[PDB]
Amino acid sequence: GRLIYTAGGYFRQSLSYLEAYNPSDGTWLRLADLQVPRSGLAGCVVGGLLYAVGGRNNGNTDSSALDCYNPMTNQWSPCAPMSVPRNRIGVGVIDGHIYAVGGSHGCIHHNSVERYEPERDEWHLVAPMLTRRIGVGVAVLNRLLYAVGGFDGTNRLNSAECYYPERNEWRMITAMNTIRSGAGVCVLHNCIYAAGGYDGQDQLNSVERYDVETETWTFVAPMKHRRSALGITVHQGRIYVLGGYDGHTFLDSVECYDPDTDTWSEVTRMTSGRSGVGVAVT
Ligand SMILES: CCOP(=O)(CC(=O)Nc1ccc(S(=O)(=O)N(CC(N)=O)c2ccc(N(CC(N)=O)S(=O)(=O)c3ccc(OC)cc3)c3ccccc23)cc1)OCC
Repeated sequence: GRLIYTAGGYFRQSLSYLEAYNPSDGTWLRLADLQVPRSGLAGCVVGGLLYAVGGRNNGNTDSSALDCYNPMTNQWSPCAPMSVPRNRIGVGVIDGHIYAVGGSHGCIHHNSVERYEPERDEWHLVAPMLTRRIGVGVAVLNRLLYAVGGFDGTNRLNSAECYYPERNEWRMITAMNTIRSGAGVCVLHNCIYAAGGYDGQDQLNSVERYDVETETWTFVAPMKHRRSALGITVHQGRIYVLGGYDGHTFLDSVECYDPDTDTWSEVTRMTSGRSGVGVAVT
């Protein structure tokens, strides 16, 4: 029985909350705070350890930090920092290694990507992306890392591209129907989902599914609450989006997508509304 973990976030200030949610019984656990409050970070899991990557402390400062959380010890532990601060970062995991994709340091918009080895507490740059991307969605599919949407410092993007680890190179893939920075991007039943985000003028509630075989993006059921900078994860075959910003409110709503019925239902509320959380399941 795995939990949904939500790290950090933002409401008025950068937060240090670490909370876990149980879809079996609707309960929320309060876990050990982060050492430094952060928003705009990303979460991931490797070997049953929770990792919190990048973001910003909002002195106000973009983070190159990597911190590890052990659910068994309920303790945070610092790791090797990344080569560069990465606010509004995307991450994915390939064979127990963490890819940090894009993000920002001040006005710098990264296209660089570095890879973390837990077994060595070491980071190494890999091939840079074709596009600078901050607020980028990241999904791992078929041992390929996909980087979806974001902002390149000039335009919001509907483009997407693909990293080939054995070849260490990136190719553009089919663009999305909608422009999206700060979307929720995950993988479910062999498709990439892109939920929400910001299209340049408003926060979106549309949801597109990328089907690899056909190389097409098709819309599916939209969310109840439009949102960007949302947390997202997959748990027992359904999608969960957590919090985010809808243009005026910092949401505490958690919506759950069932792909068998193509429905979104609100399933719980966070203990407080927040944006820019890092989210992971273990
Ligand atoms: C000028 C008229 O005023 P306005 O109301 C209209 C407006 O532009 N809304 C708006 C437009 C586009 C986006 S975004 O999601 O796409 N995005 C930009 C990007 N380039 O990626 C992002 C913005 C902020 C982030 N956060 C962490 C951080 N380190 O920043 S946060 O969650 O904690 C946050 C904090 C404050 C806030 O607002 C009060 C909203 C959110 C993001 C974190 C991850 C990914 C993308 C983020 C968000 C809001 O807002 C003025 C302040």
